[PDB]
Amino acid sequence: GITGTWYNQLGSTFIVTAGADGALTGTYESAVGNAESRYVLTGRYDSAPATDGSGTALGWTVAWKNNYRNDHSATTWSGQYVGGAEARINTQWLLTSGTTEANAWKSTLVGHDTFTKVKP
Amino acid sequence: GITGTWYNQLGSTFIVTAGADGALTGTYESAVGNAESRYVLTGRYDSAPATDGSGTALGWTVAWKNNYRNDHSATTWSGQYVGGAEARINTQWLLTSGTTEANAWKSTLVGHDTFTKVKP
Amino acid sequence: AGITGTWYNQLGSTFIVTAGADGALTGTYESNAESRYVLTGRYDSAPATDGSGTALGWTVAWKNNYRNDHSATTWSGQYVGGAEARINTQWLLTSGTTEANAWKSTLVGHDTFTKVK
Amino acid sequence: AGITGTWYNQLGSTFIVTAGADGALTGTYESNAESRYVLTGRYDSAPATDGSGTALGWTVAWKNNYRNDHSATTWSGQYVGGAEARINTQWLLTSGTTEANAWKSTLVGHDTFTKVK
Ligand SMILES: O=C(CCCC[C@@H]1SC[C@@H]2NC(=O)N[C@@H]21)NNc1c(-c2ccc(S(=O)(=O)N3CCOCC3)cc2)cccc1-c1ccc(S(=O)(=O)N2CCOCC2)cc1
Ligand SMILES: O=C(CCCC[C@@H]1SC[C@@H]2NC(=O)N[C@@H]21)NNc1c(-c2ccc(S(=O)(=O)N3CCOCC3)cc2)cccc1-c1ccc(S(=O)(=O)N2CCOCC2)cc1
Ligand SMILES: [Ca+2]
Ligand SMILES: [Ca+2]
Repeated sequence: GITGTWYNQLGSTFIVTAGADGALTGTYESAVGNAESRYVLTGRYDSAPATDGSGTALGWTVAWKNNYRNDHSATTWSGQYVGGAEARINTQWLLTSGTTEANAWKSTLVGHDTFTKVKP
Repeated sequence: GITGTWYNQLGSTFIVTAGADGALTGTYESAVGNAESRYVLTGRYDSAPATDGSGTALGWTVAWKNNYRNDHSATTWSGQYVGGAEARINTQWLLTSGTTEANAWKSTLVGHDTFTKVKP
Repeated sequence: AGITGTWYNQLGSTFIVTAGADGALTGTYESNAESRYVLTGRYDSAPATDGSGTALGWTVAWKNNYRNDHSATTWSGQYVGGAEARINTQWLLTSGTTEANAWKSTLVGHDTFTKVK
Repeated sequence: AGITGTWYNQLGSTFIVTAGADGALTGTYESNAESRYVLTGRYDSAPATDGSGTALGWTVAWKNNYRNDHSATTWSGQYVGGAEARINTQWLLTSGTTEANAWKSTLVGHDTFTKVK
């Protein structure tokens, strides 16, 4: 149920393939751009989740460098997939920027994204 | 400077290859076990970091399933590599477990790991 | 301003707070008497006038006269005024643990509070 | 118990706190007078007696008589007693933002506090 296209509340889109081995691969597009806003993503998911109605744990990373831009940053999303008629991926994320040592204390933003199969 | 073996304060070891394209691949071993405690990891890093003395942003994911165990969970680490004589990868992480909807509010642990090239 | 009163999150919890002129937040958090806990925090009592939210934070230690969970939650966020006022937060819930278990001491999450249930 | 007093973190900040019998934390955070801010929080005033830490949290809004950063930090953690006493924390720093910038409103980090600099 994970493979395909997902949309969050900020207008971002990612397109992921969930491999039988637990790999996540695909692309993440930040809301504003087209090709210039598309970045590689890779991650992992639980390919044998519980059958007790629990979600499926997963995570992925995007480094914000592509052939157009480099924001010297990387975001990781950690969350779970919840299936059904209104499938969701509920996540929390950490965005770390490369900083000097003096600024390391303010290197990392935290937030939360909810992804759905249809645009908000 | 990222490729190789790193150790954190909990006794965990990971071994990563940083690809020229920005890929991170390797294995993460939780402290206690041998093969039963080794898990696939994948991630991304900034393959063209700033040259102003800033760290190199990166992130990776481990899903805690292998051929021996499955904890129905996944951890993402977000941080930066800092080079030099005492190289470090400074991270913050999110560990999400698959949960029922009723328990989703307590699905995600947060913490921090510092990795060095030598065992603590 | 706009913060004093009763707030409700998505989980069905009730946050009753007084925002003092001095930047203090005081009140109670109900997550029945058994479920009511003291809260105290701080807010920016002179926020920007450029349309930005009002930064704030508070803590609940999960001990009252009835129960003790040996844990505490802190919420960090901002108040956003207007017709559909909100307090948008992220929180950290730390449990007392042994040193061996300290790596898994802290949960993270997010709550949105509104003025209506 | 063991919490009242002065604490120092790895960044050179100074945390001066009184832990009240009722579970209250009050004091000041210096991150000079210009750099001193009010703090208030809560702690578990009847912690477990099994070797677990004592859960606590506090907030500083970064406004004082000299400066206002339109932001607030909450620390969530636990006190660990003994010869080498510590308060181990993780924190959230939320800045007031526009709604457009709210996705990047909140920094996360960690501080360790000790009784000696
Ligand atoms: O794409 C990014 C990073 C996006 C982080 C998104 C975070 S991950 C967690 C959260 N979830 C999301 O879906 N989005 C956010 N930055 N790009 C921006 C740039 C930019 C432009 C050029 C360059 S450069 O060519 O390398 N250049 C810079 C220095 O001068 C010369 C070299 C680098 C960066 C400029 C402005 C804004 C962005 C940006 C910021 C936020 C988002 S967004 O997706 O968060 N956003 C969508 C629109 O509504 C607001 C939120 C997207 C792009
Ligand atoms: O390996 C894991 C998950 C590790 C999460 C580590 C987190 S990531 C963030 C932080 N950084 C680290 O390096 N470590 C921690 N769990 N395994 C444990 C199990 C276990 C055993 C069997 C199975 S099963 O076969 O699937 N089985 C379960 C149900 O019954 C039938 C099926 C599943 C899980 C049991 C006990 C403990 C662990 C565990 C927990 C913590 C760590 S640790 O690395 O955090 N740790 C090292 C030792 O000192 C304490 C900390 C390692 C393993
Ligand atoms: Ca930026
Ligand atoms: Ca467990």
